[PDB]
Amino acid sequence: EQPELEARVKEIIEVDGYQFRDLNDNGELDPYEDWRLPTPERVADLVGQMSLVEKSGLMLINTLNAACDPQTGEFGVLPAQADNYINTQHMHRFVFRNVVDVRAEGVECTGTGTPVVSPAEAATFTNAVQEMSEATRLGIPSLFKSNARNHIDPDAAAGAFSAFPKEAGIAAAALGEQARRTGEATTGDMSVVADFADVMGEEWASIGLRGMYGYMADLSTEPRWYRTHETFTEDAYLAAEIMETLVQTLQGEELTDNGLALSPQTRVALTLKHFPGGGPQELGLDPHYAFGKAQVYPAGRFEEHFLPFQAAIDAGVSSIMPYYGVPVDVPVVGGEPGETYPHTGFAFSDSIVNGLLRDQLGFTGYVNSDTGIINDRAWGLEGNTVPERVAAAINGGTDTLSGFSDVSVITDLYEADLISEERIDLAAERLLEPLFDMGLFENPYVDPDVATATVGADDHRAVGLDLQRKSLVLLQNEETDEGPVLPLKEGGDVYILGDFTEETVESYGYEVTNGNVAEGEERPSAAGSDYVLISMTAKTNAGDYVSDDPSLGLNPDHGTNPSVIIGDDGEPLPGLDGQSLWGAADVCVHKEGHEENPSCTDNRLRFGGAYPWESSILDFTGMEAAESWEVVPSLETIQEVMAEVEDPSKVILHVYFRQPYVLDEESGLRDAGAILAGFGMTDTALMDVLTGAYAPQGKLPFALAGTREAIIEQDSDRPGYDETEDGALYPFGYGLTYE
Ligand SMILES: [Zn+2]
Ligand SMILES: [Zn+2]
Ligand SMILES: [Zn+2]
Ligand SMILES: [Zn+2]
Ligand SMILES: [Zn+2]
Ligand SMILES: [Zn+2]
Ligand SMILES: [Zn+2]
Ligand SMILES: [Zn+2]
Ligand SMILES: [Zn+2]
Ligand SMILES: [Zn+2]
Ligand SMILES: [Zn+2]
Ligand SMILES: [Zn+2]
Ligand SMILES: [Zn+2]
Repeated sequence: EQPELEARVKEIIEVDGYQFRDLNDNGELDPYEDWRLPTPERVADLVGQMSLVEKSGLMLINTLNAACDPQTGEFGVLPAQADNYINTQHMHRFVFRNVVDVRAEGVECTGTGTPVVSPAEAATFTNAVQEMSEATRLGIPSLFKSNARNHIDPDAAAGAFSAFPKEAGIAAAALGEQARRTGEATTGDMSVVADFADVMGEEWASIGLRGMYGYMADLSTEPRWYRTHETFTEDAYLAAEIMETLVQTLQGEELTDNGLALSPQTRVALTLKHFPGGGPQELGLDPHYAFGKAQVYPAGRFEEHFLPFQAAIDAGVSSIMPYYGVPVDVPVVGGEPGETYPHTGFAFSDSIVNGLLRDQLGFTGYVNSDTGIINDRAWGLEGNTVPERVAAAINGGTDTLSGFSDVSVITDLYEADLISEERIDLAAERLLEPLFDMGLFENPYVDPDVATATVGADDHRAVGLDLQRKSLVLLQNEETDEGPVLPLKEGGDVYILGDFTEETVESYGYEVTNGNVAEGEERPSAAGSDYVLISMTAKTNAGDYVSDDPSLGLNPDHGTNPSVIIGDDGEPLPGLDGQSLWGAADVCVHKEGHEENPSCTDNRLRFGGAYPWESSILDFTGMEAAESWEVVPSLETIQEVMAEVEDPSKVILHVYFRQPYVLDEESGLRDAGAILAGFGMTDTALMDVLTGAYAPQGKLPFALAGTREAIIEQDSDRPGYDETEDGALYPFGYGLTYE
């Protein structure tokens, strides 16, 4: 039963014949160093031994990236920041953001930016941090978190994390496999999600990356929200099933007496994101920005949106991250009638994070804040000081704060008696508990050579390729006089436009003319082609946005922000009276804080999204004409190319529905011979299905509209379009198949 032990600074101590690590270096087996004691008794013994700064340092989590020594020429070295974070801020949680991949020959360690690190180099970096954490007085280990890594970027061998379709494609593939085996498409064949999660957990754990910022349980019920690209589905029951499988596969199925799925077999502890559900954004605008503070619920579906989180809580998820949106007129769950959650950001609401999440939904783990939101994105708290903002989060129930690297911030709060020592301790118990249950006090190191053998292994990449082929959804397969168009015929001339690699397409045995020409040069005609292959999407370009510019945010010609958030002080929040200019909600204009010349929080729309006055343009014709949207390749070119072939049924459209884009009848895109929704796949996965080596089997995990009107006109918290006039062009569950 002796758990494997690894110490590279502290000494191994024996007692009762068994072995242990002396992380305190007292020479005695302190109870917290005893792996046989129950974990609540271990933490009780360790928190009793820590100073307030040490316990306050657990409430911080910040970026700690691998570094490169420009003279040593070695990658995977501790950066400067590590010593400060570990020994002075007493931090034990970090975000790992380096890309893991094999650098090309000629890559020199330019001391600038986050270097690309190989799997073995990441593992050595993570081990180094763990060793510094072992050198700490109480040698508490560290935990790294990361955003998702196993997904194809649809706008871009061993060594990198294995590549799967985007989250929505995982849902599409799961639905399609249930449909193939039972003819139905509702809650999905979670065997595909467990197969995905099994690759990720293996590769993540092998580099010492035992935590995640994710996955996202948010529902794609509002199509104008730019974050729909990171959601699995619009259907809460499918998402809840996905969240349950993710937790059971990435964390164990072994739940402790405290209800948390945490064992030494936990490969990745999850921090579910955007509780209680950031999907229903008003006008699709996102809370990262002052104009988009509001989350509205016209169909009364607030309970449906936290349903996925419930199933993950019930499965034993380790951590929860609250969003920064303001619930507007949401009936408090388990409360007297007429009561509405305070018009304050969830990240600051004691009633959501302690009441809804902990008391009503039963959550026993710890709560982890989001980044870049506590100091300058405290909605409902624009009048407050920055320390008051921080105390509202912590007393509201948030235990660790993301993007904070100065422990003096917490102790200044405790000194100013804004936060209690009892709180700093309750936080410490919740934050220390997973480090014990996951076995990190016994062995927090990983073997770097095994990382080379694991990250991107041949079988792992085969599973991702499998899911890519199964994630494609055939939306339209016109039947010619000759027969179906998509099972492509062997041989023929083929015109390509968009992100097709010409040689991989030639390699299937086709003569290919390449429509993708530089801007200046001339583009060959598509006349004569037997098939036209177009891979198309749309992106934002909002980087010019300035809130205080009279041309932009203060431009009356751009209309007014129709969103109204009435504060509990009874006066509207600045700029959110329903009658202000789009840039009026930003602090640099309202200036309702304790800083004289506050900087704008929305300028450049750094995080994504369109110009707010354009966030309802999701049809391709409109996007082509909009200022902050771009169709790629331009819809003008697509339409020329579709004219040059005298039959539009020779056009195959591969569309990446980053949001639920509208194939309007004006665009002509619905006259193509075939239309497919892709969520990220290699060119050979795509050509495999189009050529009939594999048949398409995936189903849409969110409905698609056919009218600009249905987009404006659907309920932000409701899935589908059935409540709209024009309705859904394609519903959830829709999937054609080669017959
Ligand atoms: Zn000891
Ligand atoms: Zn100190
Ligand atoms: Zn294993
Ligand atoms: Zn279930
Ligand atoms: Zn976030
Ligand atoms: Zn005091
Ligand atoms: Zn080894
Ligand atoms: Zn081993
Ligand atoms: Zn493997
Ligand atoms: Zn040829
Ligand atoms: Zn032209
Ligand atoms: Zn035709
Ligand atoms: Zn909706």
